[PDB]
Amino acid sequence: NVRLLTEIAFMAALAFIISLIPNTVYGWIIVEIACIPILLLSLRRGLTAGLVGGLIWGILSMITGHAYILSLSQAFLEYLVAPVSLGIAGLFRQKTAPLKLAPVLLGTFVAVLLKYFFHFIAGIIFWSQYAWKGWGAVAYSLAVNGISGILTAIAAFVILIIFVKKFPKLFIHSNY
Ligand SMILES: CCCCCCCCCO[C@@H]1O[C@H](CO)[C@@H](O)[C@H](O)[C@H]1O
Ligand SMILES: CCCCCCCCCO[C@@H]1O[C@H](CO)[C@@H](O)[C@H](O)[C@H]1O
Ligand SMILES: CCCCCCCCCO[C@@H]1O[C@H](CO)[C@@H](O)[C@H](O)[C@H]1O
Ligand SMILES: Cc1ncc(Cc2cccc(CO)c2)c(N)n1
Repeated sequence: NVRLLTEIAFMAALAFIISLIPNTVYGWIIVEIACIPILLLSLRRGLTAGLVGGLIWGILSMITGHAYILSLSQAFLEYLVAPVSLGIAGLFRQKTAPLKLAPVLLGTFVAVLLKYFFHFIAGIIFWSQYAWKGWGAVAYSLAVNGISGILTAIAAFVILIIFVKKFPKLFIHSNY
């Protein structure tokens, strides 16, 4: 389907275009608002669409050199697997009105948690040389990635709650 392919490409391109915005709170702590179009894609079109949009967004980050890349496996883990994992929100898609808020927040929560889980593992393995003085690798990664995860969920929550209320039909795909 052609409408699908193009929804996917548009939301992935929109994620990258959003990932161009300064979002650093402090050091490597970030508010990852660029996740939002992918989560929106996932919730509206289901898992597969989401994984694919996540995959596309990730490649875009890399090929334009906006990804932080220390190595093949690290970039694999953080710019393929991690953005793809947002598609997990697709398991929470609603196909029939009226749209409930609960599966939107439950899906959003779980998908960001999953992405940041992958960043947390990456922090431990590839990013510890950056840990603040006195901090082991695990504590530092939980701090950076736990906090960033939460702020991201928070922003994702604010924006999708607004969307649920003002434009609920964004989340329900129908023909016609
Ligand atoms: C090809 C392997 C890596 C490159 C990926 C393609 C880069 C362009 C993103 O995809 C394309 O986006 C265009 C703009 O939105 C659309 O014209 C088209 O519908 C869509 O398919
Ligand atoms: C919840 C998101 C808001 C975070 C914005 C903070 C940016 C970096 C941390 O700031 C610091 O905070 C310290 C403790 O308050 C101050 O003593 C210090 O002067 C200030 O540099
Ligand atoms: C860390 C990986 C997490 C994977 C867990 C995902 C399983 C949840 C799927 O259940 C779903 O509940 C939704 C609302 O609760 C409904 O919209 C949907 O129809 C139903 O299928
Ligand atoms: C400790 C630590 N520092 C930096 C990174 C790279 C990275 C890339 C994308 C998103 C995030 C979210 O914090 C982080 C990491 N995974 N762990």
